Amino acid sequence: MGDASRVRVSGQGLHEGHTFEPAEFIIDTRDAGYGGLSLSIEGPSKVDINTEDLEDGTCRVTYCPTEPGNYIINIKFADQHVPGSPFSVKVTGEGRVKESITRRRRAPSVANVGSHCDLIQDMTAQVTSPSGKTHEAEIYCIRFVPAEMGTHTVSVKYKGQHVPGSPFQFTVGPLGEGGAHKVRAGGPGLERAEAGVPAEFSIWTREAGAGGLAIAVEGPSKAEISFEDRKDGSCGVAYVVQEPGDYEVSVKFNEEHIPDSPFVVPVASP
Ligand SMILES: [Br-]
Repeated sequence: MGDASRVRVSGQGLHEGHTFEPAEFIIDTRDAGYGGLSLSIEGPSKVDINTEDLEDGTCRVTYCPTEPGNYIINIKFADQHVPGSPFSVKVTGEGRVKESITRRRRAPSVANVGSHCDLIQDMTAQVTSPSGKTHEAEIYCIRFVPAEMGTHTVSVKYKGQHVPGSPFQFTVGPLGEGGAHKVRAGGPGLERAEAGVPAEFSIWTREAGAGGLAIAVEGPSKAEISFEDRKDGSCGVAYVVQEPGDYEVSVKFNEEHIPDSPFVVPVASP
């Protein structure tokens, strides 16, 4: 003597929410006759819920999600799911844990001193200063003395072809920004992971001088992470995450997202 299909549910909170912001929907039971309402909201965490019997025999439901991601709202009437139920809700916001490692090189001065080496002998090496002046460099180990501050470009060629790692950049002085677009990344840790199993990827910033590279994993639990600078100038990153869920791995170079960052990374259980 009730009819679940006559139950109507509407409102933004049926499809969309935001972290620490109330999401709301109306349950209209007026045409459903006799029967009880049961309601649950399942997702990354349990969600506080409020209801208000409105004047017009309607019931306003208000919920507050504390963690982003994919939720579902179960609405049953007389132990039967109503039309549209369960409703998929996507909740945007900051993951609850953000785990980052951020690698920086600073070199705040220029000084006409070639007492160092910051950078099979038929090799041509050229350097282009920030002001665009290109000049040939002596030669492993390139001897060029920057006179200018800013991002330099450095190309090393054998037979007139670039070697491994060339062309690259060499920034001296105060960092500010820029260069994120030319940064590269790849590895399975950038599209999926398994809880408790290391997930790797590599980064090539092509920056031989000053720069800042921030790798972050944001999502429902803690991460263990490791980072290695490699001989070739690349970066290895590995992370182990504690719980299954939807995570975000972001690579920022001098404060800007590299081209596919942040990468959505579903993490499965063991
Ligand atoms: Br990799």
